[PDB]
Amino acid sequence: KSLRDQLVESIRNSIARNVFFVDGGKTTFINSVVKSLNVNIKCLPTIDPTKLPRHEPILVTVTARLNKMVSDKLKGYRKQKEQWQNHLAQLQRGLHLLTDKEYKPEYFSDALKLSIGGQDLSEIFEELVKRACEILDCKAILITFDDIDTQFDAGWDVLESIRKFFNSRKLVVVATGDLRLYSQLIRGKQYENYSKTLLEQEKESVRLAERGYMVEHLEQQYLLKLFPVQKRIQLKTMLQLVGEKGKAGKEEIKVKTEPSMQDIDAIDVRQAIGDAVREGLNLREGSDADMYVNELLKQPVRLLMQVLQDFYTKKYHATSSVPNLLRNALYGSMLSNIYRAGLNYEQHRFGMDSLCKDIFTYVKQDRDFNTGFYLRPQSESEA
Amino acid sequence: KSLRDQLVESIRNSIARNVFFVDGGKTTFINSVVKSLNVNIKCLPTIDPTKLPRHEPILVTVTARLNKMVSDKLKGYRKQKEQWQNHLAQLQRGLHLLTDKEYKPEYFSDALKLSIGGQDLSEIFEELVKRACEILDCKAILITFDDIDTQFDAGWDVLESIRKFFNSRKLVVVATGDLRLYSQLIRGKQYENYSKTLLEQEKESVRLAERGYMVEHLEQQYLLKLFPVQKRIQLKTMLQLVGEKGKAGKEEIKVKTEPSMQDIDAIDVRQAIGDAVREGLNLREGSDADMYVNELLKQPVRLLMQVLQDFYTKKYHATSSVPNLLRNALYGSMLSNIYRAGLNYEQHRFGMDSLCKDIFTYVKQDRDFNTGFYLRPQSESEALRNCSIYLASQVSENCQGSLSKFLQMLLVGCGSVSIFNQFVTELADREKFEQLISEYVAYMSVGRIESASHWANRCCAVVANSPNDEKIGVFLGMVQLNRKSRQNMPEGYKKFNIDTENGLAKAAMASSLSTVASNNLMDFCSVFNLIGAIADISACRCERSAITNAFNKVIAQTTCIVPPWSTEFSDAITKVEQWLKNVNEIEIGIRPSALLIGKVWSRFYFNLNNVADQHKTRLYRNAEHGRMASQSNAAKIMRFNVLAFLHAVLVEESLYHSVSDREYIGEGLRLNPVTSVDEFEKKIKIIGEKLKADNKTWKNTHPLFFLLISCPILHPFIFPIGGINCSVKALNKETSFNKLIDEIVGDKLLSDEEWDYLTKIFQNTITSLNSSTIVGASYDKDTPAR
Amino acid sequence: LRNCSIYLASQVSENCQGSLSKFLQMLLVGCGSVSIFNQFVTELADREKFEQLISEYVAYMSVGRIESASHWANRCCAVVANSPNDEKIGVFLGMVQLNRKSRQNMPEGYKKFNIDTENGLAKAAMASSLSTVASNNLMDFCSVFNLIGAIADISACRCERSAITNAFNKVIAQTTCIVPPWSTEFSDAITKVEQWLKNVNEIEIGIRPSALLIGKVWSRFYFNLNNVADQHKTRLYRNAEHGRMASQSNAAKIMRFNVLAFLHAVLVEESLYHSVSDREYIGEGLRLNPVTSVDEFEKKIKIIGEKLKADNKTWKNTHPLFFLLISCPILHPFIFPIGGINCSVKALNKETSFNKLIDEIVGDKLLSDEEWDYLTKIFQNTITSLNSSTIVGASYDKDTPAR
Repeated sequence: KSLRDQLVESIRNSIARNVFFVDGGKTTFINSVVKSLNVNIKCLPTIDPTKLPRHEPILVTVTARLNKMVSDKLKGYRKQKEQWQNHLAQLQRGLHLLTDKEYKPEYFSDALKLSIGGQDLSEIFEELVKRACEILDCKAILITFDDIDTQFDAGWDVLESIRKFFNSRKLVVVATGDLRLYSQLIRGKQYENYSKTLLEQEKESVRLAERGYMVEHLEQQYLLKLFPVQKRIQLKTMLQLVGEKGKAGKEEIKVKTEPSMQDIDAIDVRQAIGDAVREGLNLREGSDADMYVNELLKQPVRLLMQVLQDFYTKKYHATSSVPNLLRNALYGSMLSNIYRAGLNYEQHRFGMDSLCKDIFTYVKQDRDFNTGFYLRPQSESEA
Repeated sequence: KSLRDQLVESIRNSIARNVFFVDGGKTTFINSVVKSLNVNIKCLPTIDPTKLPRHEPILVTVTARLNKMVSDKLKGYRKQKEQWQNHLAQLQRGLHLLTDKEYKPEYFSDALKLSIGGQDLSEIFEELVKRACEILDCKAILITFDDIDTQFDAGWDVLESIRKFFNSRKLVVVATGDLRLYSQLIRGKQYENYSKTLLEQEKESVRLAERGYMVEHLEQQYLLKLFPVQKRIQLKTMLQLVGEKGKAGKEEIKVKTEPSMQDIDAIDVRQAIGDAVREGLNLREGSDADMYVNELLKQPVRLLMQVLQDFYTKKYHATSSVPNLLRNALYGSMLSNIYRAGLNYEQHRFGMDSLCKDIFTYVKQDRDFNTGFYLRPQSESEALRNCSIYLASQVSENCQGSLSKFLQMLLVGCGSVSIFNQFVTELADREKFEQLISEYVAYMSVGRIESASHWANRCCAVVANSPNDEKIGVFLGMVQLNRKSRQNMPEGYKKFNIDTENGLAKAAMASSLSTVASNNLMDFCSVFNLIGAIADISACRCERSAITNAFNKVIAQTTCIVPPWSTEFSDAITKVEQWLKNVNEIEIGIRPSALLIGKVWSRFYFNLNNVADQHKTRLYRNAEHGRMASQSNAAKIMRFNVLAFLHAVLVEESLYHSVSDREYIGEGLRLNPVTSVDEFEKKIKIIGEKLKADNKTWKNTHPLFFLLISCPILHPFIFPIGGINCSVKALNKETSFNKLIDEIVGDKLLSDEEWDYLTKIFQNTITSLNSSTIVGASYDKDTPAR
Repeated sequence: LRNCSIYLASQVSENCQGSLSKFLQMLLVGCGSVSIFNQFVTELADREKFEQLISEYVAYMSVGRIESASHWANRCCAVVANSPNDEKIGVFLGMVQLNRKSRQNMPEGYKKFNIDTENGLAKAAMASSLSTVASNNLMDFCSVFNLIGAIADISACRCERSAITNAFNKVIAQTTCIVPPWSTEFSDAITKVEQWLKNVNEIEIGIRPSALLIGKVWSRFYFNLNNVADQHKTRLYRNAEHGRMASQSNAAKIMRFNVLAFLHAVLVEESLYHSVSDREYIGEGLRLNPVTSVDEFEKKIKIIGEKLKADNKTWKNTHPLFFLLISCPILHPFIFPIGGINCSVKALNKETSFNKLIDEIVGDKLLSDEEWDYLTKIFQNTITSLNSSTIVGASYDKDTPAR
């Protein structure tokens, strides 16, 4: 929340690249920022790439949303209009280029028809932004982009749209995601700019090496230019948002455990999770549980919310064992991890025999072999 | 600035290939030159292939731009226009040649319609530019081409246009980037000149050899013609524009840090970077900070500027820690560096746990294993050199104001590598090498550190798992005493019985104790184990009870396995807890730098090598009572081990702790007390006299050394039974040393009666280890006479 | 490669022009390191194995990323030590493994080497020559290679008197280095050294060292070291100390002759190749390496000096590199050691003329006449303990043959 506020101030005191990034839910924070923005800058409905069609330009997407916004602000209460239609028509005409798998020469006369020469869709875009600012009495336009977690390849489309078109002084953009993926994307198409035959021929370690160093150097230089460090938001985690062991608690949350919870019975967050772990673990209130739950809170907020909202939910239902309901939650929470582990998938083969081999396998992958049966959250692998 | 100036003169005095290249903001320089020309030549709008459609001819792009210029110069104020359109139409209809993926016969007649014969758009272009000059009233025109870093495959087409159209007299070309990439481009592009079948047929090494050799021959053959060297631009760097170490400074720049600086408060560039590095890293203004800042200036202007424009701005925001704010900037600045490094990306998983394994990992890609804990950018890897800086910043961030966290770092990050390279490198091939390091990490739980005593007790087994040459249980900083007290052996030498010790000394050596469970379950005694216990107990809290709990846990005999490749304490508790109440309040100013802790570990580890070499051949049947320097016992060995520890502490802290702006150790041959304490005592005397003269305390300066001598768990070891040199020349120095200890600590550690007893029930001192028999030591011969 | 070689030669010259310390650093690091890899390091080397070996080699000496000539000296001393066979005589290519543990019941007055028995400008030079390897048994070797690395380190730091003392400590102090993983009381010496600096920093401006001359110097001097080592593994007799006739040798003679071979190659190649001069004053003679004597080197000196005087040439104008090398205060002590000076009537007369020639070239008398007569029969600037310094491995069972 305060993260959203701070970032809002950062964006506002920016108009006096132009991309702010959100590290990581993230969607919730971004929407909160959007609403907070509603120093005159005009915002637009979010841009969720992963739920946008495969082949269209983020350029056309933004152009259409701008069309809607301007049409509304113009249909309310023209000379702005025809000129805007003019800009829009040139945009559409010199827009084939993006799709075009080949150059027909016929566009040679299109590029010759009468401040750098040509039909630069970027300059058309910049003049469109100028027109929008003038019409809307805004200092700039904010653009938004949702995470590409479900589809991380299209996001490079946003990257390219930025590099070609949002290098304008009237536009600021907000990207969000985990920069690991962005790194693959940069790399992901870095190596394709190589020739296949060359990679075919020089598969010697040395040559592989210099190619990798060049590619990753270039990637680092592109990522920095795209996302200045200051312009990206660090974002607090839930665990940093709650007391580490009681010596903290910056902006507590509080959660509701049973239906009534009239805002005064809301059973903590840390305390509720500690209760759940202790009781579903036959665990007692020692320091061991505290560490288990600290390494339980850092987990993705959606993961924790589902795991602790299916626990107390089924507990309320059962009230009209605690741990059995508890690992009922764990099946759905970490099942992907366990199934990746290759261990028991079927629920009806639980028994006592299967559990022995379950721990036996888990220790074979965490190595250990000395206290792995401790099952302590000690692995580097989050799986 | 002088760069592009000389550039402009060079272009102007060229009309009287015509390709010029700027090696590399590169675009900033090129565009600045662009405006510089605004010898009459017409400049052309900058051309970035990456800002251009994936399928376009630079020919068409240039043609359209030429169109705008000729037209508007002509819409200003006719015969030129229509003939120009004649040239334009000739271009256009001959243009398909560029695009067409096939040859259609219908164009043969088109080529059959009318100065060399044919439909060469090259010439078409040259008379085009001829007419353009005719109109524009310039002796020639410059074409510009932007860096292709974002998509370097585009520049290839510009290249063909180079060979194909820019082979004209009235043309000057300007290109930007890193010619290494262009080399990459052409090297591949030639490969498509080959028949694939050829390639999968003659794939024998010699054949590949001549094939490459020809390829590189052609590569250079091209690059010469495209980019004659006389026309290539050097592009001096910032380090080439800023004083290297003060004997330079050609036209210093000055950049802003806070909002105001009305053109006078601009704090240098070198000076500002030195500030950022030193105070964001606890680096002092020694000789390293400059080299680091130079290795910070060597990086591209954008990265350096952004990292030096973010740090100070967020300083301003926060002020309305320097080490943490500094690591913040480096985090993004080298994220891709780090990300490819596979290092901790989870900002929520930074801690001090991930830090130590981060140091270890870096010390595996950098190789080293000798001073990699120094973390200085010594590696060629331009990604590792800056990861080193970021990791140093993070270590300082973690250790800000934390005595026991500093202890934990020095132990885990530093000694883990020291023990590996000298003790775990005899096993490891490459894949087997990373495996071995993996199980090494697993045994130590490095990065996933449990406790300092845990790491020490693992290190004790590691140390035991190798040394030979008389098989003496007297290692770097440990003494392998006999537990099974059944060995026909002389005088009063015996096993170690902890029950014979009392108060704050029994627990002290029981904590320095190490009882590994290899199979023999040998009980080791190591300065490493005792240091781990001290680090464990030195930042628990101010509580009286949990202090007792940790007291027991550390003193409780804890048993560990070898790596798979081989009522009576309420007084000591009060004393230790008073030492903690001192430490937790005087440590808030500790600002150890990664280099500081690297030096401390290096010096103490090697002093341990010295004390391990020099003390093995000193074990005699009468070596007990340690009166001379030729008499050795487990007690004296461990006392000298702790002495090396504290001497390295004081020396490196006086030398390199960021809180200290000048040296009080003195300019001399810093040597170590190995069989005598003369070095340590003399250095202490000089440091104390310097502190008195400059009106400073051992708390203001040398607070870490102060607290380390102030540890109640260490005091019994300083003057143990059998380890105090009773020679008169030795006695006076040891007496002065005891006086210095009492003065610095502010308290008299040992009573006069205790001191005289030793120098001829004793709590606060070791009384059993002198007669404690060390396994392996023959104790056959006696000390030589004379 | 035909062009890479020329580029490298151009770079080396461009770097080393007018810079004596830079000449030394390059001459050593780029050339002698390669030779060492060849003769001693090639004994392990598959092609991937060889590349791993070369990578480990370069990582060890920080070749390309050298910290200091003294640092590479400490590393290369251990590198050299990690091999020698054939009676395991502690006198290597250009260095000698000193016995650091003086518990060895050996004859006459032979003992360990104590730096405490030595004082001032000789104590410090010998301590810097000391090579304290961190191998395992902690064998403190001594190399003329170690010393020359020290000279390279200290030759072009700056003119500051105090930084002279700092570097003096850093170099002469015990230097520790592990084996590669494949096996006050100096206030006068400091003044002399800084005066030598105040001369060198100003007479070194004309040196134009070529890569060819650099390589040839190493080629002659390394083989001279080879021969000075081969000829003297079987002359360490119980009476071999005192170095009176040509048939008695000791560690002091070893050090003197290693330094002498260094400077002999220096003079020969300077007269032969240095671009500063258009002619060779060495002469059309059978240029030989003085191994068990100084006769060849002294004949060369006399001829070169006489022709310099005939041609109106000074040893600063010609042989400036060699001039400054001979002028080095630290090289002075090894020139006329105790027990390393051949006292034969004919040997004595050539040694005396050699002393006089060196003195005239330098422009100052290194040794007092009492020092000279004592050597021929508290002596600062002179090594006095290495004569009785027992060499690890030398049996010292036999003595000089009679007749």
